[PDB]
Amino acid sequence: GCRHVAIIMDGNGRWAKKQGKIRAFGHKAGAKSVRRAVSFAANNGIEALTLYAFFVWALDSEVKSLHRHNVRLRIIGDTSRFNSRLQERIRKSEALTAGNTGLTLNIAANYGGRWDIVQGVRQLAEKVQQGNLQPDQIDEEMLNQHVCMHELAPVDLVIRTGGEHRISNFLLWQIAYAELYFTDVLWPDFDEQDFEGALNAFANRE
Amino acid sequence: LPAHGCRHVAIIMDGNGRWAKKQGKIRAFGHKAGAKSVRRAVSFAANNGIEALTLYAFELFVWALDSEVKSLHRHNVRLRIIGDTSRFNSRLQERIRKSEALTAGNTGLTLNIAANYGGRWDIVQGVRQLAEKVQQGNLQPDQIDEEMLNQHVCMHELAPVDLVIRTGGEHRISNFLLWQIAYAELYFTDVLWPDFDEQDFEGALNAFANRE
Repeated sequence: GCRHVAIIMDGNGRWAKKQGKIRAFGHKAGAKSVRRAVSFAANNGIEALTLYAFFVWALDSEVKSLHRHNVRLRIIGDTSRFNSRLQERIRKSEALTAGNTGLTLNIAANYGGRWDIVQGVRQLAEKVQQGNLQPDQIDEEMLNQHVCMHELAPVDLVIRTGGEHRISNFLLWQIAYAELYFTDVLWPDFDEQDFEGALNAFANRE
Repeated sequence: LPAHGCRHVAIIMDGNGRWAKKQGKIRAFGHKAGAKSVRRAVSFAANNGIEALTLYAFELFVWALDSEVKSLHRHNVRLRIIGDTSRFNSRLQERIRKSEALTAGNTGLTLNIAANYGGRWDIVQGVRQLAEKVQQGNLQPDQIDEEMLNQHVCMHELAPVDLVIRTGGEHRISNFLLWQIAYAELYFTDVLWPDFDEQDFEGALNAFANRE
């Protein structure tokens, strides 16, 4: 009954080094593993897939395919300091797919869980400053409404590949009740079997 | 300073109910065994250089506060209650006040007991404090950053949480610490809280040391 999976994709670098290859080769294999995880999620009725790299062209090449697959693409994180061209391509890719009803694919870029919260806080603070909001009126529901992804199903499952047992300032507010699944498998090795293994762990919690 | 490199440990103490059920006893017996395991873990932490231990109990809190406080004070433990205590009757609130004041000067372990606590709530009360200052005119919206919000959430004056331990088999935070665990090692063991002892605790610390 897994609706929203988030994944910390760790291990690209150690994978390259184990293969006796340069760091870039690990990334090439990482992108493959992303494609395969995105397909797996859409094929298995998962509503949202949120990915954290722990892109310049990765966007422009892959977007039309995602669109045709009825995938809704979103970038979460601080894109404000990205160059204005890349910001505009992100913007276009988002608007192109915004009406799609299949898998929502969130890519975290220059994202942090504390930053995420702070952005919502600044918004509420702005409302307070202009008299439209009393301090004592602020509650979890309200703050929940201006942290990223508040319009999607709650994060059910966090997967972290690569062996570390940490959130590392990924989603924080959102993972309050999420199943947390850690595997030593390196991200480029992470396949459909590993993904399903994580999904069952969620299943066997309940 | 200590070799395991762990300053602040937080524990979700789960499994009292299952423990009791395994032995054909009602829940209250698991709670009794669990209290014993709290004392044992407080002692272990104090004797192993840990600066702060933070416990999440996953009206009975009343009894505990009474009997345990004197023992804590005599072990030079500094007791703090984190969580929404405004809801409590003015007399339980009072016992909390006195317990804190009595042990505030203590230089050993700082023991934080989470009562009516939630991670999101913790964040929200910090945001209200900032909203207050905004409304007063003292604070500008765009001056709010992470470091500032950090200074308004529970336990900001103590070392960051290095290690979260959850006993009892589940692999989730359950709205325990959220802001504060951004960088913490997360350690899950199947051991039920009443059975969780010094070697289990030592095992978790060693795992933290080795995975750093």
